[PDB]
Amino acid sequence: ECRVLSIQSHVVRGYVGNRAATFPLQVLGFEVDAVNSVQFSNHTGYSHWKGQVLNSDELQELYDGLKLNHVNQYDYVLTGYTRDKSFLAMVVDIVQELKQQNPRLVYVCDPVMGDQRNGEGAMYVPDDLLPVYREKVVPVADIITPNQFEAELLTGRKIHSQEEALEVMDMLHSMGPDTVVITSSNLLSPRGSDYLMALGSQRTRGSVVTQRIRMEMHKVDAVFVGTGDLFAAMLLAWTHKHPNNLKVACEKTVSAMHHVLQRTIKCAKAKSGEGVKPSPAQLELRMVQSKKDIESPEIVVQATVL
Amino acid sequence: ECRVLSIQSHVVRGYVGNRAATFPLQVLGFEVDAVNSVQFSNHTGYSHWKGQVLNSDELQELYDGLKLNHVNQYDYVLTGYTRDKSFLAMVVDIVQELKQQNPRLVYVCDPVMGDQRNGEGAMYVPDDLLPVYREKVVPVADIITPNQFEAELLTGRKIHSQEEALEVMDMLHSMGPDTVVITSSNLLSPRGSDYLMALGSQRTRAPDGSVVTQRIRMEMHKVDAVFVGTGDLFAAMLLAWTHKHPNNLKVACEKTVSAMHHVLQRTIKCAKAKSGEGVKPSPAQLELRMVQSKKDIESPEIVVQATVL
Ligand SMILES: Nc1ncnc2c1ncn2[C@@H]1O[C@H](COP(=O)(O)OP(=O)(O)O)[C@@H](O)[C@H]1O
Ligand SMILES: Nc1ncnc2c1ncn2[C@@H]1O[C@H](COP(=O)(O)OP(=O)(O)O)[C@@H](O)[C@H]1O
Ligand SMILES: [Zn+2]
Ligand SMILES: [Zn+2]
Repeated sequence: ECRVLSIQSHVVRGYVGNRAATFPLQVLGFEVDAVNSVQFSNHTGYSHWKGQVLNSDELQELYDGLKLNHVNQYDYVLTGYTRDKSFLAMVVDIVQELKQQNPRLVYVCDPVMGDQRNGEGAMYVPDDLLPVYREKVVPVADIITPNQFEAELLTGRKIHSQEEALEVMDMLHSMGPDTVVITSSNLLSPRGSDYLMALGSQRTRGSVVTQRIRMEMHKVDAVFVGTGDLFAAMLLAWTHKHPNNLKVACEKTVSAMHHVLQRTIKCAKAKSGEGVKPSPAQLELRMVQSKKDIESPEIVVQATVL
Repeated sequence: ECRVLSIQSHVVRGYVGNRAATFPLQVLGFEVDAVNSVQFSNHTGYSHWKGQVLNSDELQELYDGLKLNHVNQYDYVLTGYTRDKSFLAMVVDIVQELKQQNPRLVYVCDPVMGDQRNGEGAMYVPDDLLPVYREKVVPVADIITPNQFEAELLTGRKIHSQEEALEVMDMLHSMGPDTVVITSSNLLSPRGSDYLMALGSQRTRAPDGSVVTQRIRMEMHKVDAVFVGTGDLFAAMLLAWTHKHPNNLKVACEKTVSAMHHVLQRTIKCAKAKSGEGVKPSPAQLELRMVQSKKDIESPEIVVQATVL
C-alpha cells in the first residue's frame, strides 16, 4: 500500500486541485490523505465564486494532528497551485520533516505560476513566490511538472528551441529533481501546428544515465481547468509502476489525458446548443465517467526518445 | 448523469463522513459535489485530533456560489453527522429550495445522535438537535437511516421487539420519509446472538389511495471490532442501490449489506495482520480499506438474503 499526502485546493463542484487528483489516485490503488488548502464553490473560470482559505497556521494544526497520532508516515507528497508564500514555506518544512522518517519519500511538485484559473479564488500568483519555489521548493522536489513559462522563471532562461528546453531541463536537474516534465510549450512540433509539445527528462543515478523524450498531442479546441493537476496525479501513479521508464510512464499518462479530454469535449458540445460555445460549467472534466480509461488507458501516443 | 450534493465532515486521513461517502458514489457512477462541514486531521476515535469547523454562514456562502452560477441543480442531497443546530437548520433551507426546482430530488438523511452500545443510549450531539431533526429535517427527508437509538428518540417510543420496531417505522413514514432503514438494533436475531439485526420499510401509496408497504429483515454476522464511518458508508451505498432498484428495497438492501460485509472483512483481516498476534487493532489500523475494496463496492457478491416480513 502506497500513501499519498496531497495538499491542494478543494471545490464543491467540478474538478481542480485535490478534486482532480484524488479520484484518479484512488481508482489506481493509492491511499490518498487530502489536506484541502481552500474550499470554494467552484473554480475561478466561472463568473462567480465563494469560499474560504486555510492559512499556514491551520495547515500546521492539521499536520500536527497526524504527528500526534504517529500516523505521519507517507510515501508521496503532492502539491500544486498555491498563492500564499507563507503556506508554501510551511509545505517545505513538512516535506523535509517527512523525508527524515522516510528518505525514500517522493515529492511530486507542480510549480504553478501565472494568470491560471484555479480553485483558490485567486486571479493570479504573486511574484514573491518565484524565489520560494526556486530556493526552497525545487531543491527538495523529486518530480516537477512545470509548463514552458514556469520552467523559464525557475531557471531565468528563455526557451526558443527544442535544444534550449533540454538545457533548461538539465539546469532543473542540478537544482534537485531527478525527473522533469515540461507539460506544454510554445515550441512548434514537427508533426504540425495543431500538436502540443511536451518534453521529459529523467536522471537515473554509477554515472548519470539520462533518459529524454518528446511527446506530441493534438490540441483540443477548448480551454480546460484542472488538467495540470490531473496530469501530475496520474504521472505520480505511472512513474511508481514504471520507476525507471519515463517513456512508458508518460505514454500512459498522456494517453489517459486524451481519453478524458475527448469524452469531456464531446459531452460539452452535446449539452450546449448547436453552434453554441461550451461554457466553463459544461467543460468540467468528466472524471467519474472516465474511470475505465484512467485505470487502464489505451495507448494513443508514442514518445520519441531523444 | 445523477448529481449528489453531499454535506458532511472531511478528515485528512481515514474514512468518515464525506471521505466515506464520495469514493463509493464516484465508482458507482455518481457525480458528487462535496461540501465539507469540517476539516479534521482524523476522526475522534484517535487520541488526538485537530481541525477547523464551518459555521452556518460559511455553508450559505458556498451554496450561494453555486446558485449565483446557476449550477444548483441536484438529484440527491445526502447529509449525516452534524453537531450544530444552526448548521442543520441551514441544511433544511437548502433542501427545501432545491426541491422547489426539482420536485424529484431525493433527500437521504442519516440522523446521527448516538448509539446503544450495550443497553443504555449515549448522545454524541447536544440534545437541542432532536427537536430540529424531528420537526424540520425528517419531514423533508425521503430516505432515513437511523439506528435503534435514533429511531426511538425521533418517535419518543421505545423498541422492545420486532413488532414494535415495525410500528416505530410506520410512525416515521407518517412523519415523511417513504423509505426507512433501521441500520442496527439490540433486538435478538432468530439466527443467533452473534448476528446484527437491521429492519427496512418502504412505502408506496397506490393510485386508488391504498398503501402498499414492503418490509424486510436482515441479519449480518458481527465483526469483532469497533469501526468508524460505517454508517456513512452505509447511507452512501443505499443511495446508489435504491436509485437502481427504485421499487425494490429488498435488492437495494441486499447489495448494500453485501458490500458492507466485503469491506469489513477485508478491513479486519488487514488490521489484524498489521497489529501483530494477540495485539488488538488500534483505531488507526481499523480505518476502512476503502480503496482496496473498489471491486466489491462496484459489484458486490451477495452474501445475505433479506427476509420479507
Ligand atoms: N486544449 C488541450 N488539448 C489537448 N491537451 C490539453 C489541452 N489542454 C490541456 N491539455 C493537456 O493537459 C496537460 C496540460 O496541462 P495545462 O493546463 O496546460 O498545464 P500547464 O499550464 O501546467 O502546462 C498536457 O498533458 C496536455 O496534453
Ligand atoms: N461490528 C460490525 N459487524 C458487522 N457489521 C457492522 C459492524 N459494525 C458496523 N457494521 C455495519 O455497518 C452498518 C452499521 O453502521 P453502524 O456503526 O452500526 O451504524 P449505526 O450505529 O448508525 O446503526 C450496518 O449495515 C452494519 O452491518
Ligand atoms: Zn500547470
Ligand atoms: Zn449512525
